[PDB]
Amino acid sequence: GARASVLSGGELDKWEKIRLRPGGKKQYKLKHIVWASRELERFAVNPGLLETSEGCRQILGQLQPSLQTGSEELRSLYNTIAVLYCVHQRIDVKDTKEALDKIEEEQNKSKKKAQQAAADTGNNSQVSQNY
Ligand SMILES: *C(=O)CCCCCCCCCCCCC
Repeated sequence: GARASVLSGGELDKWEKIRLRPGGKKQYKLKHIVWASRELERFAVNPGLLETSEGCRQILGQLQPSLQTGSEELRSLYNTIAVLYCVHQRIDVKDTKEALDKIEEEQNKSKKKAQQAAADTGNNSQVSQNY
């Protein structure tokens, strides 16, 4: 509308600090911040979510289970949005690889913690014999 893209200069310095490839030297550019935001609108997702780190958390979650269904276009997004969330959490990644994994690995740890409380609910009755 009247203004596109949030991340200001002071913040951009961090966005342009993230690499694109694992063993490459390419970095991120505004072009990507927009190329992604312009996708959310079509992905039934509000572009005002990328403004906050929390907003992205909800986005990646939706595209997560779609990483398989969606086409190559859905893959390029996850790799991008992943770099953003890290920038907002004051987290510095090494590239589009360490970034995506840094988020994918975090979901694996939460999965166990989410299905661990069930134990406290279940009946805990131990028993041991002796001579
Ligand atoms: C006019 O109303 C267009 C509104 C454009 C949406 C703002 C872009 C979202 C902020 C930047 C996205 C960050 C992705 C790395």
